[PDB]
Amino acid sequence: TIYHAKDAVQATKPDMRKPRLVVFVVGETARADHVSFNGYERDTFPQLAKIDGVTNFSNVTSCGTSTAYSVPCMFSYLGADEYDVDTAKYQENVLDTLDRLGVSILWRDNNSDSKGVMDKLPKAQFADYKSATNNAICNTNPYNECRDVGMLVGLDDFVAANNGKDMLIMLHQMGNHGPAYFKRYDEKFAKFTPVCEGNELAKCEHQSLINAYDNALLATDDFIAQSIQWLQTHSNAYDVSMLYVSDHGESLGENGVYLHGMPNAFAPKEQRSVPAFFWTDKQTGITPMATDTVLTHDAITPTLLKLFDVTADKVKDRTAFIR
Ligand SMILES: [Au+]
Repeated sequence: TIYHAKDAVQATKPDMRKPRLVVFVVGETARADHVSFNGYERDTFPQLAKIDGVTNFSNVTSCGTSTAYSVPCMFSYLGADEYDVDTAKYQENVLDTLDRLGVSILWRDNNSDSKGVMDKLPKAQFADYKSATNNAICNTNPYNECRDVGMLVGLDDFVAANNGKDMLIMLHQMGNHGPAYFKRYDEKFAKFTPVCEGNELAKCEHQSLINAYDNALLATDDFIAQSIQWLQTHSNAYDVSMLYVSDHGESLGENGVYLHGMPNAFAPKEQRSVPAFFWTDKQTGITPMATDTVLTHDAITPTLLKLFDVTADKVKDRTAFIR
C-alpha cells in the first residue's frame, strides 16, 4: 500500500457537530450532451428538474473512457495525468482515507464491482445489488433485471447501525450500460419509441438507438431523485448531500463508433464528456462551485474530503465541485 494522505485530519468530529451523510452515485455511460440541463433537445431529467438545490455542471471531463479505467481514477489521489490504472489497486484512495478517519463507508453495486476501489476495506462494506439476495427490486421488468432504486432499500438499516457517525454511501449504478440499453429501464420510462433491442448497434435505426439510450436516462433521473428524497428524510439529524458523476460517456454512432473504451489518445469527446450533479440541504452550508466551472474527475477526491471536513496536502490546491 503506497499512501498519499496519511497527513489527513478531520477538522471537526461528529460527536462535536452534526453528523454528515453523503450519497455518491457512481454513474454509468451517461453523456453530458443528452442532459436536458446541458441543452439537450429532450427533457431527460424531469424529476431532477423539480428538486431545489441541484447544481448541474456543464463542463466535466472523465479521467478515462472505461469502468475499469475511470472508477479507480475517480477515487484516486494522483490525478488524471499521473494516474496509473495498472497500479491503482495498491495506492491509498480517498475511501481508504475517510474510513481510516472514522467515516463509515458503504459501497452498493448494481453494475459490476468497485473495480478495486474497495479492496483494502472489509468485504462486508461492499454489497452486490445485481442479485435478488440483496436487491428487493428485480421483478419489475420482463428480464428480472435488478434496478438501481433497489440500492436505496434498507439504507435506513445502515443509518441505524451507524447512528451519529459520518457516513459515505457509494451507489454504483447499472445506469446506461450498453449495448442492451432497452433492458436498463422499466416500462414507465419508455417515453421515446421505437427502441433498438439488438446487440449489433449499427444494424439498428439511429433514432431507435437514441430513444433506448434516452429512456435509460429517464430511469437514472428517477433514481437520483429518489436518492435525494431518501436523503431528505434524514435532513433533521444529518447534514445531507448527494454527488453524482458518470464514469464516462458513450459513443452513439458518431463516425460509426459505438460503446466506449477507446484509448484517451484518440477517444472522441462523446466518450469523455460526462454529467455531474451536486445537491445539498441548505442547512449544511455547503456551497457549490459555479455551474460552468471547468472540471474533471480530479475534482471528486477533494470534494469528498471537503464534505467531511477533512484536509490533505496532496489535493489542497485542487479544484472541487464545492467551495
Ligand atoms: Au462504465
